[PDB]
Amino acid sequence: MNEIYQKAKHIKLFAMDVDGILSDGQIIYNSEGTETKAFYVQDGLGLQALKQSGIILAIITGRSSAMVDRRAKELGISHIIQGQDDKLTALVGLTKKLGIELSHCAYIGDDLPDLKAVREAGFGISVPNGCEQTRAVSDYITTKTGGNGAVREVCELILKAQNNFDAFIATFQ
Amino acid sequence: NEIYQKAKHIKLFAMDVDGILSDGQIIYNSEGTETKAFYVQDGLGLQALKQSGIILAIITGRSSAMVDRRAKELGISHIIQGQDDKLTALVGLTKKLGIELSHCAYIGDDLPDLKAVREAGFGISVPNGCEQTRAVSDYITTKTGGNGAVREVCELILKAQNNFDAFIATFQ
Amino acid sequence: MNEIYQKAKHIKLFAMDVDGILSDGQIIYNSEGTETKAFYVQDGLGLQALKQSGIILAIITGRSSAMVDRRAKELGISHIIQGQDDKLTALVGLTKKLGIELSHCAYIGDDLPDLKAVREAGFGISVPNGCEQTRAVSDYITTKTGGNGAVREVCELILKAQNNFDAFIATFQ
Amino acid sequence: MNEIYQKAKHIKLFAMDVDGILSDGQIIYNSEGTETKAFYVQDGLGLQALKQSGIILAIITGRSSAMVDRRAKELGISHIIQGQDDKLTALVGLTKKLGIELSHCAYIGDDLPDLKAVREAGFGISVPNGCEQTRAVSDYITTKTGGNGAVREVCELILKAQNNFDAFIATFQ
Ligand SMILES: [Mg+2]
Ligand SMILES: [Mg+2]
Ligand SMILES: [Mg+2]
Ligand SMILES: [Mg+2]
Repeated sequence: MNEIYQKAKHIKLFAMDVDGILSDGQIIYNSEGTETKAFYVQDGLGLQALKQSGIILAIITGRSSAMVDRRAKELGISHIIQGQDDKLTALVGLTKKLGIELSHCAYIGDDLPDLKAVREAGFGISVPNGCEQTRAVSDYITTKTGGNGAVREVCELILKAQNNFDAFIATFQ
Repeated sequence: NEIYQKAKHIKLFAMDVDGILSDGQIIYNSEGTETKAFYVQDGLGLQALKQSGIILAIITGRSSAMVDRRAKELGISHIIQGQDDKLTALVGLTKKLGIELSHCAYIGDDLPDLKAVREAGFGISVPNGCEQTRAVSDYITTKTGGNGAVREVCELILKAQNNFDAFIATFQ
Repeated sequence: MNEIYQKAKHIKLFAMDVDGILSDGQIIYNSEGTETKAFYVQDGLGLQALKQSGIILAIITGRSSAMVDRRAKELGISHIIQGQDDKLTALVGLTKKLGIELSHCAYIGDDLPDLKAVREAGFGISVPNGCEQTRAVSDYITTKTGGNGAVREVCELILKAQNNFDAFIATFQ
Repeated sequence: MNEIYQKAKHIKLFAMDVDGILSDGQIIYNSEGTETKAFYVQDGLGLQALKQSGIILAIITGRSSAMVDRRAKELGISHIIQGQDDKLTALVGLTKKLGIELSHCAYIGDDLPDLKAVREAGFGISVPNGCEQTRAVSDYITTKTGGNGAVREVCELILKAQNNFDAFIATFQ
């Protein structure tokens, strides 16, 4: 632990990849030209509690979709960078816009495009379903899988390492 | 006998939706539609609980036509949507049905479900559920949510009430 | 173990439950009131093969749906019985219509309403995902699960029992 | 795990089955006549990397749908054959239309229609969800299942055999 917690303690921004992280990775099409994407419910409460404890939420995704716009809005995710292959540059751009540093950003991804941003963020996360190279470069690997609570699990970890986890639990107790 | 005694006197069984009746997936498409999946074997269990005289209810923080439909075809008379404070709703039910909290079962999977699982006469959770709800529950299912969790529990309550073998005999 | 083949060798009618057998048990709804159901692709080739060796196929379900009609018609399943509580009566009513005895009927099912039909058919089949009572009265239980190959495997098993499997494989070699 | 690298060394075309390879083999229908098919995100980045290494791509499937077109175009798959059960016929047709030896063709599939093309290609591949006959005929079985990164797995494998794996990764480091 130790190193993980200090990295997580100084986080002001959590920035997410969509496919493989917020969803399990299925790109779903149908015979009328419609697209579908699945998200996990427990991820929703975790993100909410990070917003309310003071952390700014962001999405950086290489694909563009309405489903992502619809989920981000309802979740209180504030910055939505769609159609962006270069994750680092978007993350650096938010850092200058919000007036923080890479060291104050947490980043979670699952594939090669995320690699630099996971490497250069203060706290870089990946998932079991994530590829070999991106996992080698991360400060933490989740126990749960993309679209099955990987985000929630890291939400609770940042909350713990900020001694904010009990405030959150107690509102339901 | 710990679990069987708590369940022996259930007069109403009430349920969370997402994570319980579904595997907790929330599905959206590019034309503004939402989708939810349920498990067939749950329906049979729930219907069997109905027939023995147990009242059924749903209490969920989200809101959808899918939940109305499933509940209608399953004889679920109390459908409470857009409601995150599960314990107030359940107590609201308890009183207006003329029953007690000790005669209530409630199954749930996340923190909004905590207090209701704690205060319900028979509190239930699931493997996929979080640790704080689970620590507070009288029983945990082997099968996951949207995978027989509810059916398992339905069978549990019937056995407790001397009603399982007779339900089985209807299909023999 | 080998009592299994004598049962399988005189099958002229293979009748299937739908949910838990042709599907994994997911009943799917949406906000426009639509319903959806998933089928396994490999089950097709196996029902195609049983139909070719001269076996007549049937579906008995306590549930409606045009999805059943669509899948059934693409596999050439002639007899489709939907909205049926009592499967055993449906099955028997179907044997009288044909020149068939219960002994020449195979039937596969996952839950209690399938119990009598699985028990009285000459070759009753169930699945790892079926309830306990239905499994304890079947003559065979599949390795693969509903909507994941249960049907294909039992299709292969009957073909082997009727000396039609080896000829069937060969056509793809 | 050594015979595989030489077989793959000379591949100038990777051709693919759809159902059971690019998807998990679910065939999805709803009550408005709409068919749905699911794909895997990490496969795309695998395919475009191959295509960028100078390898032509192809699909050969027994079914027909708008989804396969939408996905194939999206991933730069130029040769798309639909409504064809003779996979070995179609592939040969492609090999001679493009002027390439069959020893240079890699082909992946899950079931019996695929078995001849798998066996006769310079690099035939199957997956764990696939049948026994087609598995026993393949040069390589994937660890990852159809619709869950099987295509991505082989994609990287071909790159490693061709000495383009390192250059592919560098672009994200
Ligand atoms: Mg991703
Ligand atoms: Mg829930
Ligand atoms: Mg069934
Ligand atoms: Mg196939």
